[PDB]
Amino acid sequence: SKIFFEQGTYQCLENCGTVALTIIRRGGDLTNTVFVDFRTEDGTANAGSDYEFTEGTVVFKPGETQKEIRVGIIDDDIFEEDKNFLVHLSNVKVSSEALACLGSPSTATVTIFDDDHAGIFTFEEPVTHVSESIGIMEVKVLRTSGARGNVIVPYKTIEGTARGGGEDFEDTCGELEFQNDEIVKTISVKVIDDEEYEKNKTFFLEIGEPRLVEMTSKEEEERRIAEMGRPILGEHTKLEVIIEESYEF
Ligand SMILES: [Ca+2]
Ligand SMILES: [Ca+2]
Ligand SMILES: [Ca+2]
Repeated sequence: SKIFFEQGTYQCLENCGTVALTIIRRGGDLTNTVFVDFRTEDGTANAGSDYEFTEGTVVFKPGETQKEIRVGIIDDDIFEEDKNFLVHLSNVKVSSEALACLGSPSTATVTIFDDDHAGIFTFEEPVTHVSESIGIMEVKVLRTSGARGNVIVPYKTIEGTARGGGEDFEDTCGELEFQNDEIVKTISVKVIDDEEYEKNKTFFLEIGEPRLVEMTSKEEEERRIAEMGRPILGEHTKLEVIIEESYEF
């Protein structure tokens, strides 16, 4: 009798390649032979660009309340904001081999989350404490908001009350190479033991501007939003390293 959409709202990723939506019959009749016509309407997302066209008929054989439809999701590499498109149910039968009914929701809203932000690069903490022991130390550099593309993130150590050159820490410079879909990377810095106490030895580890490696009204804002999917620095671009002393014994 009543036949409608499981979830009034769906969501997916642009690279999902496709998105499954489920339809149901509530009751008011048993079985069998009910089929529902579905089709996609455009929201802020358009067919042929953000997704694929999607119309067909769904057949209900006996003893079943669950059928799924699948809409193709078009993927490219151009950063976009979130966009939506609708899927409508219509023309219920009426086997004749009845009357209505629509049911609710007869339409679903699919949200396509984009996966082309080159990422925001940041340290996890503004300050870290480490003992003189432990020699080398691992420092994670994060890529958030997106993993798309090969990004190069430069870094270096800045001498504080703690001196480098082989006194307190061993100077380190270079650039981390973030592969596509890759998120985390560690920086190794050599902390050495002093025959000497001193106090609160502080030195810094900084990351520079990231950059990626080589190889109409709507279209304009579309290309402007695209320029916002480039690699940028995050909340913490500089790490202060405090060194704890002792414990002799
Ligand atoms: Ca898209
Ligand atoms: Ca994409
Ligand atoms: Ca895209």
